[PDB]
Amino acid sequence: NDVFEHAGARDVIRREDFAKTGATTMREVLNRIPGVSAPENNGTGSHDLAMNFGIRGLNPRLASRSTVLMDGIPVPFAPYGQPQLSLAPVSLGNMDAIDVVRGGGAVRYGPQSVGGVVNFVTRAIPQDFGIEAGVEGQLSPTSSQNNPKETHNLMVGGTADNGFGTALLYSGTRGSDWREHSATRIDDLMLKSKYAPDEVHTFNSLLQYYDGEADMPGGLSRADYDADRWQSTRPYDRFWGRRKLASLGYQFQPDSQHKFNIQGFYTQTLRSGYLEQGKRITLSPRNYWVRGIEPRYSQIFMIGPSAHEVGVGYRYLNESTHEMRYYTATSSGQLPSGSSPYDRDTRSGTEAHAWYLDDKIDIGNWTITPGMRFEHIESYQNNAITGTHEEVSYNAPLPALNVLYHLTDSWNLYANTEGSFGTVQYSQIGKAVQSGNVEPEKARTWELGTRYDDGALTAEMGLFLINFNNQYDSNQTNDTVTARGKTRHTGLETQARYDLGTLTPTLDNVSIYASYAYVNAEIREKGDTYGNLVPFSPKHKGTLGVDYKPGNWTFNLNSDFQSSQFADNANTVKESADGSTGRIPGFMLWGARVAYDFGPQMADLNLAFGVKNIFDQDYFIRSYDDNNKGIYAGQPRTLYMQGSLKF
Ligand SMILES: CCCCCCCCCCCC[N+](C)(C)[O-]
Ligand SMILES: CCCCCCCCCCCC[N+](C)(C)[O-]
Ligand SMILES: CCCCCCCCCCCC[N+](C)(C)[O-]
Ligand SMILES: CCCCCCCCCCCC[N+](C)(C)[O-]
Ligand SMILES: CCCCCCCCCCCC[N+](C)(C)[O-]
Ligand SMILES: CCCCCCCCCCCC[N+](C)(C)[O-]
Ligand SMILES: CCCCCCCCCCCC[N+](C)(C)[O-]
Ligand SMILES: CCCCCCCCCCCC[N+](C)(C)[O-]
Ligand SMILES: CCCCCCCCCCCC[N+](C)(C)[O-]
Ligand SMILES: CCCCCCCCCCCC[N+](C)(C)[O-]
Ligand SMILES: CCCCCCCCCCCC[N+](C)(C)[O-]
Ligand SMILES: CCCCCCCCCCCC[N+](C)(C)[O-]
Ligand SMILES: CCCCCCCCCCCC[N+](C)(C)[O-]
Ligand SMILES: CCCCCCCCCCCC[N+](C)(C)[O-]
Ligand SMILES: CCCCCCCCCCCC[N+](C)(C)[O-]
Ligand SMILES: CCCCCCCCCCCC[N+](C)(C)[O-]
Ligand SMILES: [Fe+3]
Ligand SMILES: [Fe+3]
Repeated sequence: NDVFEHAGARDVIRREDFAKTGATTMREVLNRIPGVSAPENNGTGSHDLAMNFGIRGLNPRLASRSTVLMDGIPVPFAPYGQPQLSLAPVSLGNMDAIDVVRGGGAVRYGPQSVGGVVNFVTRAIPQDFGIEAGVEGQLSPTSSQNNPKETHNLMVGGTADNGFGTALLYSGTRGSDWREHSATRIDDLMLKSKYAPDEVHTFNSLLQYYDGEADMPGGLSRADYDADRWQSTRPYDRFWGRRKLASLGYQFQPDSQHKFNIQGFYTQTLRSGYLEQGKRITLSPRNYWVRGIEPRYSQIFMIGPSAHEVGVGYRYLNESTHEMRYYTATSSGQLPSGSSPYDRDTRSGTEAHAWYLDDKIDIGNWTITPGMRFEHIESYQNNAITGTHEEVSYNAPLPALNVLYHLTDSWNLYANTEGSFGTVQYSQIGKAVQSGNVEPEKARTWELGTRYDDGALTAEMGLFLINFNNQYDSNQTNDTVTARGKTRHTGLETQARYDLGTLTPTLDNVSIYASYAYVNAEIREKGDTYGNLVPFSPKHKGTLGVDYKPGNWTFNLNSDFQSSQFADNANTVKESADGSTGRIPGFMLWGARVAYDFGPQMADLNLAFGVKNIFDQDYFIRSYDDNNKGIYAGQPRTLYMQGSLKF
């Protein structure tokens, strides 16, 4: 119930709720959260290794405006210098839950906090041995792509009587989606451990080996799209990479009033691939190394008629990179490789020191949590070809305050203001932008909401306001930084679920639920785009649906819907011939599912068949600045089957 007690916008979706929609990816689960926009694979991330998602209208491309973690470990192969998840070493099949925090935690978590912190919770180590396995297969009947897409997960673990536990988590993907040239292969292997010799000392560890490769469909011009919206006109495009992670943690807790925690992690990441760029085809190998140590201490003490849970923490993180780009002439058939001309050879790095200190105070029905995070960051960029060495160092004080008032025994009110900031990225240390120089990005967020729950009606609603000093794009075609200027994000986020049986035995076990968010993301920067709408930001988005669980059966019906959106800061309504620019329409989709549980006992065998986009409703999205810009056919009627086994 921590979320119910959270002084800010927050939503956690637990594993038992993934399957409801036949969600096989992270994106498909995040999309169902109010205020979260996780678009279909497109642009640089036109495949399943990357992750595209943004909240409250923040650029959703490569989830670069959010602090995304896994069990507290930074997922980005470069948390400060390049937050972009062209490669996302995470998998839905290994998580117990997905915790999204849009407001209320920009103190303990940073740095790219402006767009909420998303924490993926890894499956727990079996209390006393256990096995679980699942698999889904999808087919796109109307698509020309006949290769199916199957994903699978495996969990083998247990805990010895000596307090030692270890779980083997394995998630894998294979197949192609509804687009031609999208064959994928992902293998997510993790070794998780925990050793609690007694009840004061406890150790944990995480070892991961992620390896993947996927063909990228790419966008289509309008002519091609109309001709055959399934095809791919980007034959050379392909992405791949592997991540090796190691994390060791320790916890000392002598009593219920004192807790000390320290964690150290290390990640080595490699992500590259081929890509048609202009008249050249390129191979871009990029390697990253991350090291960080993070001790933190909390103490609970009572001063009079109030309890004070003071929290203090530090974090040292060090990252280094190395990126190169080999090339050939697209004119030739030849695909680039080692021992070909290269035109980019850089090595960047960052060393960050982050300090945070907060104090949760419970006084009567209140719970005030003043907080403070401060970060001193120093990054560099050594260009081996030009020979230049550029360095930057800045500080980021980030005050914050969270108040929560318990209206009643099952209804809260909240308000908060956190500070967030996006570091200056490597890809922009140069600083080639019309507004003078590039970054850092400072932003202040204000929220106000209420959360309600009573075992029959669970609902929530909240308002938000975010001011950003600036925001920079990418434009991969000409290697330049697209400014935009100050932007403001204001809106409302809400959702609810209700047990209709509470109204009549006729609808016993029938539950309805809806989620909605109004988002107004505007560009306040004085100029030519002043007043325009931030790109890829639907003013209206949400879901609705009804679950019916009679006996061992489970019937699900659901809908997704959203309004139109723009593709460029210029807010061009008229589509271009290459289909990269223009207005993107809204749409409403419908999906359904039927599932049965043979003897919940026995072997917890679960079976299920369903459909996505039942009415084969047509729609699309555009990639504006990426090298494979163009129209991307949205997902058409898709059939799928699921299987679950628990021992
Ligand atoms: C790799 C998984 C193979 C699954 C075999 C099942 C075929 C997928 C078709 C799902 C059936 C959907 N439904 C409701 C329309 O019948
Ligand atoms: C317990 C089953 C878990 C399967 C472990 C799968 C191996 C992961 C290693 C990736 C190697 C991929 N490959 C084909 C490129 O060699
Ligand atoms: C290859 C052996 C790994 C040795 C690297 C040295 C680790 C020193 C880092 C301290 C880790 C502290 N702790 C408990 C937070 O994990
Ligand atoms: C007894 C309290 C001391 C524990 C405080 C935790 C250590 C954090 C201090 C690290 C100092 C880092 N550095 C290089 C930036 O000075
Ligand atoms: C127990 C807290 C551990 C904090 C240790 C603080 C690390 C600061 C080390 C600065 C030296 C960095 N380096 C790699 C460039 O040598
Ligand atoms: C031994 C710990 C005492 C060191 C003070 C660090 C607490 C973290 C507070 C962050 C605010 C830092 N400051 C000075 C820039 O305001
Ligand atoms: C039986 C005594 C209960 C104590 C009631 C004390 C109320 C103090 C009001 C706290 C208001 C805090 N603030 C800044 C958020 O408005
Ligand atoms: C209203 C309660 C005060 C909360 C303490 C947090 C500091 C808020 C000050 C940030 C103002 C930022 N700015 C430039 C946008 O005006
Ligand atoms: C039935 C008794 C009515 C009690 C109303 C008292 C609630 C005080 C309202 C201030 C709470 C503000 N907020 C958003 C920070 O929680
Ligand atoms: C009484 C504190 C409750 C928090 C509600 C305060 C919202 C004030 C929002 C105005 C922020 C304006 N701005 C641009 C200067 O940041
Ligand atoms: C069906 C239960 C009726 C309970 C009567 C209590 C009314 C509480 C008001 C609901 C709170 C709604 N919400 C989302 C706006 O916070
Ligand atoms: C003048 C611009 C004002 C914009 C009005 C947009 C707010 C629409 C939000 C309605 C929320 C409805 N509800 C109950 C479903 O949450
Ligand atoms: C007394 C038994 C009659 C039950 C009343 C059935 C109405 C519940 C609605 C069925 C849910 C259908 N589905 C697949 C769309 O979720
Ligand atoms: C006046 C407020 C605007 C309300 C529009 C609400 C969003 C409904 C979702 C858009 C679905 C559009 N359509 C026809 C393509 O399905
Ligand atoms: C249109 C697809 C329908 C397939 C539904 C798949 C669920 C497996 C069938 C469960 C039958 C259970 N049993 C024992 C009650 O007959
Ligand atoms: C090296 C790749 C081999 C991966 C095999 C992974 C095992 C997952 C199998 C899921 C079994 C699902 N179920 C219920 C249908 O039996
Ligand atoms: Fe890129
Ligand atoms: Fe790039």
